[PDB]
Amino acid sequence: GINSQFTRSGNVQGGDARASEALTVFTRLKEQAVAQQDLADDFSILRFDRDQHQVGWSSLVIAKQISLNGQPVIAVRPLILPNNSIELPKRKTNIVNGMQTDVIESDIDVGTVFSAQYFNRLSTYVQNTLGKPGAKVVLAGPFPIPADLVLKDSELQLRNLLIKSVNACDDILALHSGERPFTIAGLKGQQGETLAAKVDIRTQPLHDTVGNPIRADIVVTTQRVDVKLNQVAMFTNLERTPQAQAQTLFPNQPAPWVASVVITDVRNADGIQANTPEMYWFALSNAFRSTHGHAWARPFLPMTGVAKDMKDIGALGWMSALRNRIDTKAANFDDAQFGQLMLSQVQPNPVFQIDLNRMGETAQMDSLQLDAAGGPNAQKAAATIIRQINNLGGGGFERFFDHTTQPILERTGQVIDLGNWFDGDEKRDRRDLDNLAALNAAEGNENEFWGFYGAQLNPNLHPDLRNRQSRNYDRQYLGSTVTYTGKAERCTYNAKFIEALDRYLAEAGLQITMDN
Amino acid sequence: GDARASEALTVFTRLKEQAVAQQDLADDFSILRFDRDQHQVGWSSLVIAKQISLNGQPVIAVRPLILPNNSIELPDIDVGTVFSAQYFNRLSTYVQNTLGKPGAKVVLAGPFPIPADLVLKDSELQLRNLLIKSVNACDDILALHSGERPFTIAGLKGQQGETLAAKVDIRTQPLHDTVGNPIRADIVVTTQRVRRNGQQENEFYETDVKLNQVAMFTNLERTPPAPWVASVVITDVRNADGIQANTPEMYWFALSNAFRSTHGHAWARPFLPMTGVAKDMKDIGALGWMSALRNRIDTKAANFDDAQFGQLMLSQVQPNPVFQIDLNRMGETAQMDSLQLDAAGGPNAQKAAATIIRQINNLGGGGFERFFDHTTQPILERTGQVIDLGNWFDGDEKRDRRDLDNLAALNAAEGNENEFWGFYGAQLNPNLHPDLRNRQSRNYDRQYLGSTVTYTGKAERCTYNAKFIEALDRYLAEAGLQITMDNTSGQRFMGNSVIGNNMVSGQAQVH
Repeated sequence: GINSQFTRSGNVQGGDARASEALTVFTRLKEQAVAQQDLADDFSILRFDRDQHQVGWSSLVIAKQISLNGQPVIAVRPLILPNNSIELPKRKTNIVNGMQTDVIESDIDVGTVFSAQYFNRLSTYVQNTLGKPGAKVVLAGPFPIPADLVLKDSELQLRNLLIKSVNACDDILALHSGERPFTIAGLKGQQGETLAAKVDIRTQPLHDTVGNPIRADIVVTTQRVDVKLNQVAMFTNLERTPQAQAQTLFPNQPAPWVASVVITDVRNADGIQANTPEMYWFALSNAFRSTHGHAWARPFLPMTGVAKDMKDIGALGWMSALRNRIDTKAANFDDAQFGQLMLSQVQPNPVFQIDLNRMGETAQMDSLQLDAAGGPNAQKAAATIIRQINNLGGGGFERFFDHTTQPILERTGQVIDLGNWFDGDEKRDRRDLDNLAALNAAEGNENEFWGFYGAQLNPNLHPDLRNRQSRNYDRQYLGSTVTYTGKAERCTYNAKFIEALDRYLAEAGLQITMDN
Repeated sequence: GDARASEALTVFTRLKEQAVAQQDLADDFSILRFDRDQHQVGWSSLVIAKQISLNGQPVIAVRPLILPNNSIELPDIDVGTVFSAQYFNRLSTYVQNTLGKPGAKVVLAGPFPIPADLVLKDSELQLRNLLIKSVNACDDILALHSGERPFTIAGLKGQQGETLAAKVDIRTQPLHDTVGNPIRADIVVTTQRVRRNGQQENEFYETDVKLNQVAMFTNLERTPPAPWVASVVITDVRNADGIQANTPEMYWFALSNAFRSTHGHAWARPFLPMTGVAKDMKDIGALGWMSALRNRIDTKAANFDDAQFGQLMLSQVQPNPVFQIDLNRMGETAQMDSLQLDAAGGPNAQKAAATIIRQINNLGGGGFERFFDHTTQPILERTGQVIDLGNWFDGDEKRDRRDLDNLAALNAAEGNENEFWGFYGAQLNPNLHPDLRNRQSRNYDRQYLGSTVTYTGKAERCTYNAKFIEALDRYLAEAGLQITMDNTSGQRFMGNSVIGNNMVSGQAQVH
């Protein structure tokens, strides 16, 4: 280089600030926890400087270091530490318009940093540090640390994150060890303590293990008889089919909207500690129950005296045979008239989809879902998912349908970015923009709403341009204080998949009763 | 008595003790305390000493660290005025006798005044950065006054086939120098090398490729065509953190980089409204108050699109930007800005021109005399402005006092007359003593923005010669610097823009 050309008698800056603080606080928390017998000291925490290995983001790893069957095996869980001080170079793409060309520069998320080369470098680093070059390396699901967090004032959440990380490492190591899978037959016993569902509606968002908010309008949960089993949090979105609008301009001698349910959080119970595929599917089975009594339409019911311009059903007036916002806030806000309005505005059957996260708290399990919907490793993922479902059920799940005949889920080629925004006192998830809220904010102006919808969905537009337009529209609404954390891909389950999974669970034993 | 000097000495000795761990730098310097009590002198100081005896005759080098105080009488003298002539003479005597080696020279390696408002108890890393940069500059100046190979264009290649590139970034958060003082900067031009080896074994790794960055903003002056004339004021000229040596060639490379903004009208980008923000005092609509109609254009509305904006510019501001620069007498590059300040005109103007010509020619070796001489015309002219560096706090952060330009004053004071022109006159007038206009400018600064503003130092604005920068760029191009651009500035057709060239005015008038 040129710094060594002159050999000046001075060294400025270090190039690493947050990693040292994180290592110190993590060592302090580990020592405090092991002092009072909270965690076994068998596991170790390491450090991975970004400069010393030519990597984008410095991420510290958690390792268990337990062998198996006489051969060495290592299980590692990453923990990325993005830093605002260091800004890695952006990504440039070229778009041709007319005769001219333009360059769009887009920021680099945390998902794109965790490349295969990064995994290989971390694997070789941990192999060299732990002195077992022949060990087998597995991952329990990398999880970023949000940059807004302050290290000196995050005791409880950091301790909980460490505990969950070591639990996940132990769980993946045990799964490689091949324990006994938990079938539904274990739940049922001599006592007639049948399971139950207490679906509930929420307004304030749920919180991650760190503090990142995630939007959740309806939650479905499983109880015994004190004891909880599952909790699936998800909200409702509306989409417009091209044929419905066609039957509005050019009529002919259905409904103008379709209802979509987006699963966001699929975590198991707080009380339970282990995390296994059978837990994941037993929890996901509850994501279909919300359709009982059309309960998924509960958020669309008018709020108790609260305007909430991001959830006004009057936007349906802007897109209908009639015009103007519907004055639902009058004395005619009764639940019955809302019932006929829903009967004649949206179809009575929903569609299920999930914003699968490549770097969520269950990113290891979401990765299987992404591979099951496309890419080179597709058939093997289908075999794994079907065999996991069979192990859960214990019966002939292949009879209900064949994986090779119909796809498990479709990719749909959409990207949803996760973030948070500040309003009033409590922050909310970025994913509150939706389409109904955008239509309410636009208060008409067909062109603006159609442009926003195209910005979210356009097969003929470059993905980077679509992301930039979505970011611009996000900044336009709900203020200009949005902060982005990660990226997720939205994929829709096939109807037959759930329609057979719930039936198979019922055949194999489903002792749940709900009232609505 | 002077607790500030004592605490500064103690904290810097503690940093020295924690820095001799061999983890950085080397033990070759010393720290001296020149307080007001010892000598008949004003401000106190904490100076550095580094002794080198090339060809015998040891030459002691210093970089005074002025120590302003907020608990004693000021003598409204500023940091620049106190260090005029007697401060340096007393400091030279102090370093000559007490060091134990009488009969030495001094170089004044870029004196830097620390802000008085900062408390030193909880500012460890800023002071460590200041100390390391001070020692680095002190050694660097000795790398100049000894006889050494200067930086060249061929050094950019680094004995290999490496290519350079430049880019322009628009920011909102002001840049920060070594100390916590902020500098107004919304256009940063960064020049860095680009690896063309296939981009392998480093995915999304920044490495260290930044050569140098220049930070500048845009000011709108007025004339008695388009009335408003654009102006670009270069504020920060510091090079990238990867390099640790500050040499004249880096400075001239940065100045050459700073010109690469008129391409694509990049200086007009900060004037572009951004959707979703109504922060005011930066909107372009203020020019409407000075147009034929007395109204503000609905800038944030949907009717104001990119094509309409590109109209407002051709209709309103002349499309050629003049280049200004704020020379700092007590800044980061003070030892280098003194050359241009002297070349502005004075007793040493000819010597300054000769040495600056020699310095710029010792960069490419292509004969700068041919492209542009020095006796023919001056290089830069002072505009008479006494603009000064301060700090003002709002929204839970600090910002630089330069944020109040002409456009900001127009936005803040609305379409009213006799007060915007009053502000412009207080900024500069020939027919009045500059002290009164400086007081008026301070009053206006207290008026429009918050009264919590504090003042740190004094600078001097100057304007570069229009064709000198062009000659410099032509030199850099012919010497050989492959610099690549991109982007640059709805698209419905608006006039030919070329048919007006041929008017064939005047008929034949045949008898």
